[PDB]
Amino acid sequence: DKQDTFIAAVYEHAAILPNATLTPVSREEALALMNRNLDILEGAITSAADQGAHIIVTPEDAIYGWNFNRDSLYPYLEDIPDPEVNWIPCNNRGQTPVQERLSCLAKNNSIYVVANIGDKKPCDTSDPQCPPDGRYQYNTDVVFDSQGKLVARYHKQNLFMGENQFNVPKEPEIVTFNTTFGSFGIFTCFDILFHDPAVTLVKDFHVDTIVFPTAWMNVLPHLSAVEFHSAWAMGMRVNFLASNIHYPSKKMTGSGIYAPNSSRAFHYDMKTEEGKLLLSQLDSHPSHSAVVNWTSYASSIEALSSGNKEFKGTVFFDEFTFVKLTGVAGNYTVCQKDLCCHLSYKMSENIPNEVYALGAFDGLHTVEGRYYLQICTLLKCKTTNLNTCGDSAETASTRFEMFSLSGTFGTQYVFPEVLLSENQLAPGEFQVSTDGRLFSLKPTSGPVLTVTLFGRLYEKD
Ligand SMILES: *[C@@H]1O[C@H](CO)[C@@H](O[C@@H]2O[C@H](CO)[C@@H](O)[C@H](O)[C@H]2NC(C)=O)[C@H](O)[C@H]1NC(C)=O
Ligand SMILES: *[C@@H]1O[C@H](CO)[C@@H](O)[C@H](O)[C@H]1NC(C)=O
Ligand SMILES: *[C@@H]1O[C@H](CO)[C@@H](O)[C@H](O)[C@H]1NC(C)=O
Ligand SMILES: *[C@@H]1O[C@H](CO)[C@@H](O)[C@H](O)[C@H]1NC(C)=O
Ligand SMILES: *[C@H]1O[C@H](CO)[C@@H](O)[C@H](O)[C@H]1NC(C)=O
Repeated sequence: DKQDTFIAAVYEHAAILPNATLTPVSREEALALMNRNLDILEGAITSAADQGAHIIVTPEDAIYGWNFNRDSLYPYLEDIPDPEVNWIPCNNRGQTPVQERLSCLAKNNSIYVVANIGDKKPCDTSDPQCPPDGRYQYNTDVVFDSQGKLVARYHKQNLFMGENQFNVPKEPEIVTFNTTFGSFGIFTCFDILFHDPAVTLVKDFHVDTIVFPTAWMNVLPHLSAVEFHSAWAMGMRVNFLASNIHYPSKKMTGSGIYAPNSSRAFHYDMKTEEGKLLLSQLDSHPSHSAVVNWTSYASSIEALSSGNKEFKGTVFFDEFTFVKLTGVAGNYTVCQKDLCCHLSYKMSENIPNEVYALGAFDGLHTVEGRYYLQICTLLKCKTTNLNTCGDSAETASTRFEMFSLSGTFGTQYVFPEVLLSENQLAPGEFQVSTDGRLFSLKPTSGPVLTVTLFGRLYEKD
C-alpha cells in the first residue's frame, strides 16, 4: 500500500532525571521515573499523530537520563528480544512495562515510534566475554510499527567516554526496517562519526531514511548538532530524523528533519528549558544529487594564491594550517599534507573587526575519539587575534555574496556544513556540485560562522 510521501516528527525532550542515590533503586521506583518521562513523550506522540505523522523519533537517554554506573542502571533495564520473535507488547498483554507502554503509544496512535531505552542480556559464565557481574547492558534503540509490533532493535556500537554503564556489542549491528514509506536504518548519537553501522547502512543497504536518537554535546565550529547532522544527511544523500535531548546546561540542543538537498525543520534553543516537536512532509524515496567526486574539481586547477602567510590554529584540539582572508573578495588556496583547500568568495561588506580564515587539516583526531580527518573550512575567527582562529564562536555579522569551496580529498565520504550566526542553518542557500564544489546559490540570509567540507577516512582510523 506504498506512499510517495510521509510526515516525519522528531521531539527535542527536556528529560526528567532520576534523583541521585548511593544505592540502586528498586525496579518499582525506576519505573515510576520512566513513566513520568513517558507521560511527556506521550504528549509529543499524540500531538504528532494528530498532525498526520507516520513516524516520530524521540531522543537518546530520554526515558531515564545519562548519570549511571553499571549497577544503578540495572533496575531500569529490560530484556529486549530480537524483533524476529514477532511480538506486540501491547497485546501480549509485567516484566517489560516500558516496552508495553511504547508499543501501546504506537498502536493507540497508529504511528511508528522510535525510542531509546536500555537492554539487559544476562550471559553464561562459559562465555569468555561475559562480564563479571553476569550480564551485558546495552544502549538500545527500539522501533514499534503502527500496530505496536517491535520491528527494530539496535545496540549502540560506539560509546562516548563516560558511558561506563554500557557494553560494546561484539559485532556491529546493521539494523533496518521497512515501511510503506521507505526503507529505514538506525543508529545512535556518536555513531554518525564512524563507518559501522552508519555508513554501511547507506552504502550497502540503500536505506532511504535514517532515524537518529541522540544526546549531543555541541562543539563549535564543526560539531553543533544541527550543523553536522544535516551535513551528514546531505553527504550520504538520505532523509535524516534527528531527535536530541534538551539540556542547555550541558550544551545539548539541536534536533531536526533533514533531506538530501536541505534542512526541512530544525530547532536550536539554549535559552529556555522547554522541549519541542518538529514536523515535515518528506519523500519516501528522497531526491538527491548523483554521486559526487569530491576531489575532481579541486585536482583540475592550480593554486588560487601563493606566497601565503600561513599559520597554525587549533580547531577542536587539531592543528590546522590557516591563511587570513584579507580582501572583501578573493581567491585563496591552502594545503596541509595531501589536502589542498580552494576558496573563492565575496562578502556582502567588510565588517571591520571580523577576521575570516581558510583552514586545512589532514590528520588523525585523538581527543575523546580516535578517527582520521580531512577538513577544508572557512570560518569566522573568535577574535581578531589569529591565535583564536578555530576556537568556538557563537555569532558574526559578515554576510556573504558568494562562496565556493573545494578540496583534494582522498575519501568519497565528505559532509558539507554551513552554519550561520546564532547557530542557524542555511536551508537551500547552497548546494554541492558533482565535482565537489560547495557553492552558494545566493547571498546568505545571515552572517556566516563557517562553511566547511568535513572529510572522513574511515580506514586510517
Ligand atoms: C526493504 O529493506 C530490506 C531490508 O530488510 C531490503 O533488503 C535488503 O536489500 C539490500 C540492498 O539491496 C540487500 O543487500 C540486503 O541483502 C537485503 N536485506 C538483508 C536483511 O540483508 C529491501 O531491499 C527493501 N525493500 C525494497 C527495496 O522494496
Ligand atoms: C492503549 O491501548 C490499549 C489497548 O487495549 C488500551 O486498553 C489502553 O487503555 C490504551 N492506553 C493509552 C495510554 O492510550
Ligand atoms: C575523480 O576525478 C579524478 C580526476 O580529477 C579522477 O582521477 C578520479 O579517479 C575520480 N574519482 C572517481 C570515483 O571517479
Ligand atoms: C578569483 O577572484 C577574482 C576576483 O577576486 C575573479 O575575478 C577571478 O575570476 C577568480 N578566479 C577563479 C575563481 O578561478
Ligand atoms: C525526588 O523525588 C521525590 C519524590 O519521589 C521528591 O519529593 C523530591 O523532592 C525529589 N528530590 C530532589 C532532591 O529534588
